[PDB]
Amino acid sequence: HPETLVKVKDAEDQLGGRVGYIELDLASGKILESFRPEERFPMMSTFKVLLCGAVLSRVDAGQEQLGRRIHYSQNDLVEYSPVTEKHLTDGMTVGELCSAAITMSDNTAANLLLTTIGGPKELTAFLHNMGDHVTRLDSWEPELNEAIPNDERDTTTPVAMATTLRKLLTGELLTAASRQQLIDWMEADKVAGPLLRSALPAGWFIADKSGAGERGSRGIIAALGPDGKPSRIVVIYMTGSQATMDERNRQIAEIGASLIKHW
Ligand SMILES: [Ca+2]
Repeated sequence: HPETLVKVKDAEDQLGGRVGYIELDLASGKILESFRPEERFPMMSTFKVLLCGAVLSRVDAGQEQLGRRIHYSQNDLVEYSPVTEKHLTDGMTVGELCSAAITMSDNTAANLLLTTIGGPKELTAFLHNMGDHVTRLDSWEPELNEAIPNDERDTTTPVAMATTLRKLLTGELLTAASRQQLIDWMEADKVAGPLLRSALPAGWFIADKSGAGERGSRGIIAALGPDGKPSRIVVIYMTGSQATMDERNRQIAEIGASLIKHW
């Protein structure tokens, strides 16, 4: 029931740490509402979307194919690889790898895709090449997750992430088929149910990616809107508190209810 900015500031009051929030109009790119928009937060697994953006960029350029099959071994597996650990004999295609990285937050799938483009510093270069000189990836999985403060490593700001997400989803940086593929993976997200999804009314569209980390970190990037079609981008990050997972999740779901009731 409180207005969205009030609820965001309330969430920070209750949790400690910092909460960062932006709501952007997808068609116009106008900032509709913000809180700590230019401050840095850890990205956590929300970078997996930007990673698959870079893959699809290579596909549109003729340097990659989504059906290319990648084989790997048990020695490649890292913590939290629920899809990739099931495909040791058959491997996965590049397209399956993006689906696993986005929809299940598979860490081996992300690492494998980062190998295809030459590592974290190459993802950062792709972002620079599209006009985002703020967001940076420095680490491989699973060692994003870990003790965060700060540095600037593996961080973005709400306005940078949102702007960069809008460029990927609606710009002419990717072909129409690649833009639709990226949004299809986000729509099929399986691991974000307690977050914005828990507040969404019947018949709304949502395409999202969540993140979680140490030092009270949690976040979500999402494109959503009524009647089957996305119309706004919403970015929420939090970090720096001693809050439990259940506490973090609840605050994001309450921010979500506010945003919906005041649409
Ligand atoms: Ca405050």
